Amino acid sequence: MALIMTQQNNPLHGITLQKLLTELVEHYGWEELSYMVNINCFKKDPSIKSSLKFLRKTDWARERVENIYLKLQRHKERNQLE
Repeated sequence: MALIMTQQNNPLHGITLQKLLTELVEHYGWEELSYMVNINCFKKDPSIKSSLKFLRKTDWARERVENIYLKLQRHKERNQLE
């Protein structure tokens, strides 16, 4: 969708883990994720659905993934005032 959402509304004001990790694979990739999170998962059978389930069981890894998305946010276009 080239049509960008030019609205003052925030359609990303509450992103879930599933969507979050997917965007990390889209904007970074499995390599960066596997390097920042010291585990053999993103470098083992690169699968979104599998990685999600792994983050559910290995909770601390999930918390790392969220922090990785925050790394993206502090480099991404910061929404200005109202």
